[PDB]
Amino acid sequence: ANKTVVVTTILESPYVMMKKNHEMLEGNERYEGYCVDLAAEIAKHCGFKYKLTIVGDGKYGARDADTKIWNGMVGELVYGKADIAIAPLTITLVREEVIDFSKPFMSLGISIMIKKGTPIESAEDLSKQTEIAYGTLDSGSTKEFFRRSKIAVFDKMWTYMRSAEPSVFVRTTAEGVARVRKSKGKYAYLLESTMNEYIEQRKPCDTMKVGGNLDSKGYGIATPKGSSLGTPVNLAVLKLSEQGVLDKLKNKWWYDKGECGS
Ligand SMILES: CC(C)S(=O)(=O)NC[C@H](C)c1ccc(-c2ccc([C@@H](C)CNS(=O)(=O)C(C)C)cc2)cc1
Ligand SMILES: C=C(C)[C@H]1CN[C@H](C(=O)O)[C@H]1CC(=O)O
Repeated sequence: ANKTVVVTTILESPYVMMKKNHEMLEGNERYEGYCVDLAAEIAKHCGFKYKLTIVGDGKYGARDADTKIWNGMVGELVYGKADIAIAPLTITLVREEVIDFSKPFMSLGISIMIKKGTPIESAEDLSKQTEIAYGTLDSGSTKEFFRRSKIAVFDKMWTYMRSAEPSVFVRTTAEGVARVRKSKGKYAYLLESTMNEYIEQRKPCDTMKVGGNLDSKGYGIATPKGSSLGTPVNLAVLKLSEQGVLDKLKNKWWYDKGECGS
């Protein structure tokens, strides 16, 4: 018999956010955003009931080198705590080895956020100077990209970042953004282009994304390996793409009510 599907996700604007009047509400109704709408669409097209839950440890999914335990949403999937993850979860080799990803539902790449006026146009620009500090989230796919890169510029950047004092790493998107905004052009933040483009359209309208992306990848919906949900979820993602629903949802949550003009 069908059993209610436990969705693991995480608060990250505009993917999942607490409604302002969330306290008056209950269950799935508490939340709003791109991934909330997407979960509704997937569930509709797969014929399942579901429960949105916020990941306990606030993490996306990494493996501890010593203990080999997976944390975050990937962890919830691997250890049987959740049946599906619907979040801006980057498709990576290390994650795909232990869970299944759908086809991607959104494209992104690592990108550069600056406070307007910062004299930086590219990663190379960043790598060749020291006056403007720059960094990434303290863990996640961006940091791993830098840690593992053999590309000259990116190698030089990682070498700088891992040793910079005080730390150039941040714990949350909100923190990286606040640091850009409050550092008077002396901090640039390396983050996924999706969040970058989102932030650029929000007041106080004092940041921007500069240069091309450093890589090209996607977010995927994740299921435990061998789940019966894998195939229908994947097909649902293809369908939503082809029906224009993914485009409509990204417009809805990024641009339709952009706050920095046209
Ligand atoms: C991690 C990498 C292997 S990757 O991200 O999967 N691909 C790398 C390559 C550069 C790339 C990167 C991103 C995309 C890409 C293209 C489209 C989309 C959305 C809009 C729809 N995805 S879909 O699979 O094409 C669709 C028909 C459902 C999402 C991601 C396609 C290819
Ligand atoms: C917001 C976080 C911590 C997530 C979102 N996608 C990446 C991931 O799935 O690891 C992380 C961002 C990043 O690494 O820039």
